[PDB]
Amino acid sequence: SSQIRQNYSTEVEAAVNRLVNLYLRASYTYLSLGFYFDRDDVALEGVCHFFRELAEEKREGAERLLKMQNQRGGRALFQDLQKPSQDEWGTTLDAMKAAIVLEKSLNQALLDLHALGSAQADPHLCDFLESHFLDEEVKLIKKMGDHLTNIQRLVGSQAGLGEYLFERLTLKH
Amino acid sequence: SSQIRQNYSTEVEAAVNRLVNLYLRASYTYLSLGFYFDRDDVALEGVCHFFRELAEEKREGAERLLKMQNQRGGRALFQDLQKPSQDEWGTTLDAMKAAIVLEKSLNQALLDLHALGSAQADPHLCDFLESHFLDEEVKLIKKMGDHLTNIQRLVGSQAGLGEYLFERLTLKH
Amino acid sequence: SSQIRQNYSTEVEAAVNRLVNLYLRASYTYLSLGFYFDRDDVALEGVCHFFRELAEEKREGAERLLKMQNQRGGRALFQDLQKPSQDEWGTTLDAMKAAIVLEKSLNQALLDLHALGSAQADPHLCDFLESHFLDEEVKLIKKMGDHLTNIQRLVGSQAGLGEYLFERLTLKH
Amino acid sequence: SSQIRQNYSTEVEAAVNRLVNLYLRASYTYLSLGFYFDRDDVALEGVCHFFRELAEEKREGAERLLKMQNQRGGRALFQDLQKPSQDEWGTTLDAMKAAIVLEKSLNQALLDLHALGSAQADPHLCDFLESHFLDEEVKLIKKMGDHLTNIQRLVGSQAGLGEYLFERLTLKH
Ligand SMILES: Cc1ccc(C(C)C)cc1
Ligand SMILES: Cc1ccc(C(C)C)cc1
Ligand SMILES: Cc1ccc(C(C)C)cc1
Ligand SMILES: Cc1ccc(C(C)C)cc1
Ligand SMILES: [Ru+3]
Ligand SMILES: [Ru+3]
Ligand SMILES: [Ru+3]
Ligand SMILES: [Ru+3]
Ligand SMILES: [Ru+3]
Ligand SMILES: [Ru+3]
Ligand SMILES: [Ru+3]
Ligand SMILES: [Ru+3]
Ligand SMILES: [Ru+3]
Ligand SMILES: [Ru+3]
Ligand SMILES: [Ru+3]
Ligand SMILES: [Ru+3]
Repeated sequence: SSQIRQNYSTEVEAAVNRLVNLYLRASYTYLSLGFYFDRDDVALEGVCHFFRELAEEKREGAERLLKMQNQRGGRALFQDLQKPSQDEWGTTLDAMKAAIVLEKSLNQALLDLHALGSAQADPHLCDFLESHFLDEEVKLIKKMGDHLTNIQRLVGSQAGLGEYLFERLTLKH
Repeated sequence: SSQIRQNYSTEVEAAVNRLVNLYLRASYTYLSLGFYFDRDDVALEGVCHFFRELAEEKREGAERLLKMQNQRGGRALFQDLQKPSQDEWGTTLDAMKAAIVLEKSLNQALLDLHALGSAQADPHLCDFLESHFLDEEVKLIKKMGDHLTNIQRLVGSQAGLGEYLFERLTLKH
Repeated sequence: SSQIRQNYSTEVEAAVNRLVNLYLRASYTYLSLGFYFDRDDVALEGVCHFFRELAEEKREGAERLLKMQNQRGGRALFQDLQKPSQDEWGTTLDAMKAAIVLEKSLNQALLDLHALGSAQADPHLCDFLESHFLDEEVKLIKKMGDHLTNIQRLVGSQAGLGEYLFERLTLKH
Repeated sequence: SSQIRQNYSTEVEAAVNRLVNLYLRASYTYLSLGFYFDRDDVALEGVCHFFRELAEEKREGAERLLKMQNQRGGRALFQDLQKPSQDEWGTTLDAMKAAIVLEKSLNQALLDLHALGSAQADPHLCDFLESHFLDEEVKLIKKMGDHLTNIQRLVGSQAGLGEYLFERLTLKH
């Protein structure tokens, strides 16, 4: 059973399992994005790398949530990971827009869980998401917004040229 | 416009701009305090340094707030910085009392903003001020209270002697 | 009072206090410029950094002037810092033009003070501004003129592309 | 004779020789001050050291002036060094007041020489005193003013105690 569970509602436990699924789905979406930019007919290494980095970050988030679930005496329950929404992701601009939409959705889910935990009187969950999730999301979304603005400025006139330059001069390590 | 703003009210955005102005005004007040203690007819180096340190700390606080404003998709709006309340600051005791009053006012403004963000359901702002502002203020106010007590104990009898000794033995690096 | 003041007119003392206010206002303007280029819908890091660097340089200038004021036995008097002339600063070209106008105004104020000190027979002030101010201004204005020329050359045709390239290849550290 | 003299008036040459004599006399005064504070019935090591430091600084100033005299093709002419104005120098307060009076007199002599060189159209002399003399004097006079203020604050009530504390906590290395 559990010998440790204290002040941890079934509602929060369920919400945490949903958040795990959302973070893993986000990770899977970023894996698809990464390999799309690795196609020989796409071939934007900086972009591929940006998304592969995010795949790992999202997986790490899911893992931290699962660790927290066990620390509180809750029980992890996994669901299917739905395949990403697209098989082909278009331009770097299209991809960055999809990424922002995805991150905003995770952020909203975190805000929904915080509003649950506060309604459940759960201070620990509240300082857990605080912390390794809400702040990280804000910073990442700002970075993505900065990127979108730069990508948009570079769309001429000459979209191909701009796409190459962004990958070379902003993204590539 | 902004492509990133999420769960960030116009009320909080305005409050953050006000807090920026308050921190910069505090920085300006500490600049005035610092140079006052640098006067040849005042000449208390430890005291000058204590206040110049605080001028930089307050400026840094304003800058962190401005960074947060942009991270959330809010827009910085600057107002005039009102000149400090005094041109001459009296004794080290007078100056330390004015500093405590000033810090208490910043702290109260932070508490007012936290009470706004909670009423706005904004967990990120709440863990932003938590964090790099509320705890810092508490520690600084305690230090100032400790200093005031020591300064007061040293006021004889022989105020000049006590003022010199505090600067030499507590404040001076 | 002062026990040290020698060959230091009330007119020069007042002029120095005005110059302090001008340098601090310039610092505040550069702070506004810096955070504008940090907006998610502007997002030009090299430009943000260029202006934040200048904010610190101008503050440092004000501080050197205040130190000199006390060394001569004059008394610092602070005035309000007027908010910057704009809330939004347009393009990198607009911003660099505003910066040049601002620096030229500081330079003119330094030239006005030198012409005062010479009319006051004050050699020390004359070799103080010589020195840490006039030469610095000339070098900075030349750098800004160089930047403006490069920015202008890059305005096509394709203004977005040129703005990105200047930030990436000239400004960004 | 000289094969190098250019734009160097007999009036400036004479003024430089007078300044040499003034700096050497100041050095001699500081030597007397230093050894007075070394008396077994005075015994203030920090004070003795402060003045012995100044004796060396003033001698170094005289030497720089003599070097400049030869660089310009002028001819050094030495006069008697008048013995210092006092044989006993009283308290640290009395001594610091005498030192400030002495430095102000050197500064005034430098200002008189600058006003000569400008009336002689001598830019080199003007940037020579600028430079290794006028700025040094301003800084030293400020330091002395700071010291006087601290000494005065310490005169109770209990003059002996204050004199000891200043020597221990401000002056002594
Ligand atoms: C942040 C980060 C992640 C992965 C790498 C690889 C390319 C070594 C570099 C930086
Ligand atoms: C905390 C602090 C800040 C500034 C200094 C300067 C004097 C080096 C030292 C310590
Ligand atoms: C000149 C200068 C000023 C600041 C920095 C930061 C980015 C380290 C670098 C260079
Ligand atoms: C500035 C100075 C001059 C002399 C000494 C001696 C005591 C070593 C130390 C410092
Ligand atoms: Ru790859
Ligand atoms: Ru990487
Ligand atoms: Ru919370
Ligand atoms: Ru100081
Ligand atoms: Ru310090
Ligand atoms: Ru809170
Ligand atoms: Ru930045
Ligand atoms: Ru830099
Ligand atoms: Ru000049
Ligand atoms: Ru000795
Ligand atoms: Ru020494
Ligand atoms: Ru001159």
